[PDB]
Amino acid sequence: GVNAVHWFRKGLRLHDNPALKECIQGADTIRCVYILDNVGINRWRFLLQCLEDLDANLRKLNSRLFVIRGQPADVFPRLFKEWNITKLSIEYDSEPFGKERDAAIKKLATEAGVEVIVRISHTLYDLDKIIELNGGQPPLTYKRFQTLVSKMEPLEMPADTITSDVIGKCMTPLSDDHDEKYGVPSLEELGFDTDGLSSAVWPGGETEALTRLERHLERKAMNANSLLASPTGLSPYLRFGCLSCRLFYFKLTDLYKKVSPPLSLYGQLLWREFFYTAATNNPRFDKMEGNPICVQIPWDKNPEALAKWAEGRTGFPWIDAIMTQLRQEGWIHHLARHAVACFLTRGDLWISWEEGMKVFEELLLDADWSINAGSWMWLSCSSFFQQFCYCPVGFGRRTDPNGDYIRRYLPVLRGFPAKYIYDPWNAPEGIQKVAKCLIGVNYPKPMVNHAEASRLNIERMKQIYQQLS
Ligand SMILES: O=C(Nc1ncnc2sc3c(c12)CCCC3)c1ccccc1Br
Repeated sequence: GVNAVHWFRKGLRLHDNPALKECIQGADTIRCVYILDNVGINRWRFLLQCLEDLDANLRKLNSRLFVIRGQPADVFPRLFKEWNITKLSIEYDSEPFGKERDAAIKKLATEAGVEVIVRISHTLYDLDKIIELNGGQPPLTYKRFQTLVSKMEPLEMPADTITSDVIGKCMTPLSDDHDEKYGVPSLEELGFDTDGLSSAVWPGGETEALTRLERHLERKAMNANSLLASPTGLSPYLRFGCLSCRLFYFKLTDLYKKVSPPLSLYGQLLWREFFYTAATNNPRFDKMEGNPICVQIPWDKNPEALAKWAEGRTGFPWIDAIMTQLRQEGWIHHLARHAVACFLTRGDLWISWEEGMKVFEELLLDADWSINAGSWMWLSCSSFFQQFCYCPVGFGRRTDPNGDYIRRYLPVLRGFPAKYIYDPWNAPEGIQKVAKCLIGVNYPKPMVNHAEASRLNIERMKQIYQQLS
């Protein structure tokens, strides 16, 4: 009869999944597949927990998740024959590399005779309609984007959650060896080293996401504490699709009327849509050269300075603590991202924003390709009509004067008083000795003179924008 596959990539959830809902209709069998292809261990652990949660939720419906390793263009032809498939569904991917992959798979599926169901559910709106309304090009200012959104039609209701009623007569063929053939692998099974690993600060999955949403909405009814990961934080769940942006939007509206909302209510989701809209028609969005919206800047090439930044060994505790929290947990505060991005690019190291993007792509759980690239251009003054220097000592000191953020992520500095915790090289030798941390030995000296470096770099950027004008 009619055998369907729903292909999970993003949208790792059973709620608000219109592609999966439409795939199930009229189908006699359904199989949900995830296909495993610069990704760090925290990202992999989050994804694997998403799949684990997906699998457990499908088992409640007497189904399972099918995890396959391979290239989709190799794998789907085999699957189409093995399972006699005539129906394939995906959530639409607006990002240019995902667009490219999906057009190839659609071609393969058509040749095989498989119909392809594509549904928008990872963004609030159809990005093509926003671009058409703005005249064929995405807006490069948030204000114009807000003007476009406010003209759009009201958001339709989120798709019905995949339940037993929705499934109807559809079923999943099961085998007793399913885990051996198609199980969700562990990190070690992928070859990752997990010896140092601690329990995840950000456990993946739709169940965690929906639990966090309820608690977030109840609570809603920077500062030193806000630097720490929040139990009600939602951005990794949005990036992976564990939490629908449309469901979040609808819950926010509901909360507002219980307590004509302004768009700033939806600012977290709208800012995400903005960068997705900017990226979708730009295949060079993640590059400087050949990118039509990116200012050409002669960035320095310095692998050693780049490695010090990436690994949190700059000798600036504020910067190093942030980069350490990012590496250990996969999330840092919005304003912390400003601090380290400025240090790497226009502020201190004059290193290309492309290098920062690569590091965040490995480490940052909530950093979608479109948002990561757009953000690094934004904060390096390379696009979005942006023309701007954070201080790598003062910024931390003002935000967490007692320095407990530093002591949490750089324990070698714990003995230092608050007076020197953000600039330990200024501490007298006796204080360094009773803290048992000599600067330049147990913790590195500052890699750059900030005042000299920032002053020169401000001049360089000013010359760039004088050349532009
Ligand atoms: O987290 C980031 N970016 C945002 N993520 C969500 N919402 C928003 S609004 C907004 C930004 C943003 C960044 C630029 C200013 C306005 C980020 C920052 C630096 C490097 C990579 C990333 Br992935």
